[PDB]
Amino acid sequence: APARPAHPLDPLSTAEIKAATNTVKSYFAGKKISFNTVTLREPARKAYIQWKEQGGPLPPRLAYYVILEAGKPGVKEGLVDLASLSVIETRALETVQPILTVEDLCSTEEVIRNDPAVIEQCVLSGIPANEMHKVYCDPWTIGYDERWGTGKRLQQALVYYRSDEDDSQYSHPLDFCPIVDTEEKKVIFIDIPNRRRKVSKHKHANFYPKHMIEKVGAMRPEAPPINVTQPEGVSFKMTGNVMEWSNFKFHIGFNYREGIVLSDVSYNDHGNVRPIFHRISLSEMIVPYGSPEFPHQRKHALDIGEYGAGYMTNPLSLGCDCKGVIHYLDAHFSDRAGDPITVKNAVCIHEEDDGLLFKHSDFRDNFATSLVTRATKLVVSQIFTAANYEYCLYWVFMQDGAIRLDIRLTGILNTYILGDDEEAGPWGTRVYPNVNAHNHQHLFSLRIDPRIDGDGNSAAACDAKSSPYPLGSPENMYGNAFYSEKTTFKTVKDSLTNYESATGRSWDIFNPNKVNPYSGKPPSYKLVSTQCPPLLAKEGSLVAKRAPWASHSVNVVPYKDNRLYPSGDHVPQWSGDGVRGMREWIGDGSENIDNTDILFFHTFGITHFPAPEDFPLMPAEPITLMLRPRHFFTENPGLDIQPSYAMTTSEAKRAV
Amino acid sequence: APARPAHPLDPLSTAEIKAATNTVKSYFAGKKISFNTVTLREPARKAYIQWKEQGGPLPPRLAYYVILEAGKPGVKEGLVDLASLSVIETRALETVQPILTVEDLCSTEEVIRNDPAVIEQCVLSGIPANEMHKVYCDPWTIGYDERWGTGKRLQQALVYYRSDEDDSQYSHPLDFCPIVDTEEKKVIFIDIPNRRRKVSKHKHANFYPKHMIEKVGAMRPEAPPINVTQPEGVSFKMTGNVMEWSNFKFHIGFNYREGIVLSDVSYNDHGNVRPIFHRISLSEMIVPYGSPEFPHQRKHALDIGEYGAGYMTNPLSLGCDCKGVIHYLDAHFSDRAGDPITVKNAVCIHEEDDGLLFKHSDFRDNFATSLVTRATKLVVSQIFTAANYEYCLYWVFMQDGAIRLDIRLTGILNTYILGDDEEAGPWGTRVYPNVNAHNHQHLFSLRIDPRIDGDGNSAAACDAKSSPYPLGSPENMYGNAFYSEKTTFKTVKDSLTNYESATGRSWDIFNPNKVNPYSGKPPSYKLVSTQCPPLLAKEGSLVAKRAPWASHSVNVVPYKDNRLYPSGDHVPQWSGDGVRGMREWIGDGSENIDNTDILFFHTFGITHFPAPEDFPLMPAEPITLMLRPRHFFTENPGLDIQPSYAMTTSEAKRAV
Ligand SMILES: [Zn+2]
Ligand SMILES: [Zn+2]
Repeated sequence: APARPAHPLDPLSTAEIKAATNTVKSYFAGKKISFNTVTLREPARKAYIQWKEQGGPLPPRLAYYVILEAGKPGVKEGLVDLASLSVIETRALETVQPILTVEDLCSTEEVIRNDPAVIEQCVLSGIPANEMHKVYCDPWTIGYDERWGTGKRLQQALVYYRSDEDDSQYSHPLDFCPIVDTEEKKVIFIDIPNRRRKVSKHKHANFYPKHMIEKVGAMRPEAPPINVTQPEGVSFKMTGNVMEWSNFKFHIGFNYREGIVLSDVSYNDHGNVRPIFHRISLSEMIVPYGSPEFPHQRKHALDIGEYGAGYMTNPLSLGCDCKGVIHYLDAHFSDRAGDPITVKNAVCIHEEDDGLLFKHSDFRDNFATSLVTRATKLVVSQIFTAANYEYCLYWVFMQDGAIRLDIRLTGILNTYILGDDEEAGPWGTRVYPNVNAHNHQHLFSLRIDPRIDGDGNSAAACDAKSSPYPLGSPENMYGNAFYSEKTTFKTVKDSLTNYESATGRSWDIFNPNKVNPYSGKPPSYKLVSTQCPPLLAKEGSLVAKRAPWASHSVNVVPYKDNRLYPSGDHVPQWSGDGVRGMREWIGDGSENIDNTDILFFHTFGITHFPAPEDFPLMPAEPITLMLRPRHFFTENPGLDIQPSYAMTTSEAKRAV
Repeated sequence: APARPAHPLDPLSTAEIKAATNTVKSYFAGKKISFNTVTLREPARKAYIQWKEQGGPLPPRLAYYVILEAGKPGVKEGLVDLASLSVIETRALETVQPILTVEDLCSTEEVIRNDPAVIEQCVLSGIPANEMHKVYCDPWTIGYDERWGTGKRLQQALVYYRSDEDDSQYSHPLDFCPIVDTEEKKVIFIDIPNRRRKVSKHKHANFYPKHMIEKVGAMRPEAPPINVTQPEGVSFKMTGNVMEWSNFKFHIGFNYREGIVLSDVSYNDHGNVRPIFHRISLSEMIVPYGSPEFPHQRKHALDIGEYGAGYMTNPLSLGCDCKGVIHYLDAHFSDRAGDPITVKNAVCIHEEDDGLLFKHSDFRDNFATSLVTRATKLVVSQIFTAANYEYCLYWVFMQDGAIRLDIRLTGILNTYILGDDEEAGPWGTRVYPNVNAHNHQHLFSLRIDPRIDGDGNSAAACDAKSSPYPLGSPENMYGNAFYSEKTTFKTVKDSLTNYESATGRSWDIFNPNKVNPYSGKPPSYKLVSTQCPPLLAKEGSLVAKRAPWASHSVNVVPYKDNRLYPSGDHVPQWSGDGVRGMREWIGDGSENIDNTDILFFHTFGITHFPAPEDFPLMPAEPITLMLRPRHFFTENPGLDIQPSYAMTTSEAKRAV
């Protein structure tokens, strides 16, 4: 039996992973099985909390596994109790398909390169059979194809051409789409368009220095350096995966799917350690493309559920992605064979200056009376690559007690071929000759398990509204009166709400069992999110059905153990029909969500209309949302931070 | 005659100011006059452009002045031609009141302190007559009071109490509001509430270290330092007021009213110097409070037009407001006597790291193939104080060609007294015992004079929309189709539009006389603004009438010289009745704004619902909007920037 971790929420160590896989291999003795997922099965919320603050028993270390068996359809999943090295729970799901690992994907390219039918298509497209080594493809989930359901594990290959291995293939997509059987490693069908478009005869749109030197005249001269040094160390303190900074204390976890997982978040309010969130993370996402033409409906990847923000994460060291005195965390997964794999520097932690926290000067002595305090922020981040795109995720903690999620989208646009005399139409943009970048949205589902100042929470929408009384009335004589209308969700159905520019809507997550001694309102953390696009895909569409959580900016359901993934546990190839995930949690919409243990799922993101500026490599596009304490504290929580400058009125006078 | 400036758009030098005032004093020989405003009268748009790019004549240096004459009502304004030292234009406006200078304000406090009636009120409120030196007040424009119109120049004093000079008076407001005659320096009336509330007997809510040490236990220990050094200098180049950075070239101007004014903005697109904006700045603002009770309707200050972001600007040196290798600019105004006054380090310019500009790695060789380029941003900023509040303004230029306006709101909440058994009701929040922070909005009017890739521009609203075709139709089989609906404004009336969350609305400012050779769309800069609150004050209200521009997120009118200030040139005490400012520019809404010289006024800001966290000193609240190039360039404009890391596929292979 492997050693227990330091903390119940720590990810499975490599030893625990081996232990888990050995256990499963034994249980299925004499069966050819392969490992798709071996990850920590977190303790029940209750167990964790009791252990943490009621002297409760240590929760057992459990490992969740997903495997495939040669010749058997679908998958098998279960739990391994590491202490006793045994399978304690197991079941077979023959009509489902699992997340696609790098091994499942890193091999599709070679199979299409060697497929006679694919070769014939390349030849017809203008690439001779002896140049197949110049043909490339990004292996995608087939998403969903009614021609096969989950009856076969499939991938669809978006084909591209490289004139030279160092080229960026995206300026040269081919017009067809092979469909590959993941287990059989072979092409079973190829979607061929009615209107054929042969390879672009243009130069590739490249972005490395040597390419740029040839493209524009030369590179710009290296700019004078901007050095950031922390000579005396950092203010934060890492103890294992536990972080302590500016009164915040939380556990930094990580898994193959969600990537970073922040847990057991609390704030030390001058000795009174107050809980804020039990768990927070990105639980899923979907990038629905808007071209109605076949087979483009199959482009609506749920990167988190179908590839995994953990599995695709970039080793952060080299890129100079994290500037300053960094603290890194590695990630551990399992490979197909059940052996632990490690991706180094998967998460980086650092703190950086963030301008002014607050300031105020008295005009009376010409601002000689003044106090200025600079702000510093705690950043916990990762960068993962979903084939063409790169998602930079930054969890930010601030000195006023706010928590923010900043995402920067970069990488390369998904592209499809465009005929010389073809208009990108209303569905896409011609960002380069013969290149069509299709419209699409980038949507994310933020999962918040709150514990605002303790247990028993509620949620509400807050809308700014003018007084109902008219101009000239005794109640609103000059018609300037306005207030905040708070609608607290009593039932799940009440929470299904969207962002509203008309009222500057924001959402409150509060503890109705307490009151702020000054304001009289319950302590709360307010979600201030504005990049909340409506789901453009029609109701009842493929996209709307497989991502039921995306239809509303906010979804609030009662807490239940293991309610993590909004689009179900096994996303690839699910048609979206059925009661699972968010659709299951919502139920008939009648369960109570007022003053209980609740789960708050927020949908945010952007609607991406490509433009030449995004090609051939896109400048980082920002996305952000934040949670601010409101009525949580009785006053600015950062006033005990040493001002960077401070002069009292009496001091200014005596100073001459 | 004073020496000409280096650049036609430079602010009046101190010598030019003296010259202007001497000239005016002479013209009004034998009259007791005082100077309210002496500032640069910028050259006509045409003149400037012709001079700049057509070998046109140098525009004459002109100074705009506003003066008062003892015994005469209203003001007198005109122009002085500096070259010939003479008044070339002049007129009297007897029914208007001008912007309130620091001199006009710094004296009201003493007049109320010595007023018998005010003293009586203080005594009734619980402050003995011999402690008047402990009574303070923030001198405000009366805003607008139907009892006096513009017939008298008035101020209203928000009264406060300090138990000790080093206290922050805002925890102790008194219940009455004296009304002072600015020219006569005397109290002419006092608004007294029906329900009296005597001074708070609570301790002041203070925020200096000594106060905090007494309040909480002690200050936190100074955190390890975070040093930012630029050992080899900066990449930007300042030539007078002209800035050159990352291909951007623009003129940094500054005046008593708008504060920072960025002009003649262009981008060097590999030798092709392309115009973007002719002028950009904050042209006005309004902070309407939402308590209907008298006399709170008078709280809707237009800080820019009634006090001036220039006049109230903070000398940036000391506070450690600008971190790193800074470049400063001083500001020059005139005092009542016509002598030049200087506020040092009014504007600071610096560049700082801004994370990743872009990145992409190829999963094929496990991300060994990768390119990462860090971003650096150019920041031009100022901080001004409007009595209780501080506004931090940051004009940001980025390496992808985007321009952004970041504002951080800090300082102190406006407060009114609250009775022991009085509820802050729906109009405010009790942020401290006996303290009521009224609801209110912070609204700004961004003024953009575009020249997108040249002359002749248009504007349009862009809305994301689902295909009108239904799910299951040949046109939209799977119902995922969506596009961008562009409504280009033909007439002024068409432009009166608001932000719409339902369509993720954004606005385009484009040049309809050109096309992007790849996308086929006109080059443009897209306004991406989301903090666009609707004006809560009722239609026909005091607030709605004096700030006609605030009713819509966007206002587009034809260009005319001297169309700067949306609420008129002389804002204090204007009732809002009349055809001036934006109401005049809009006219009957029928003038053409399609492919001409246009002016784009954007309303953005926040709706502030106070909470204890904001008191006694508020943590900086963010506000931002940006203008991105879309179809302006033919590809990512920052690709010729040296990557901070780059490894080619062929390089990765040979690297072993
Ligand atoms: Zn995109
Ligand atoms: Zn405010």
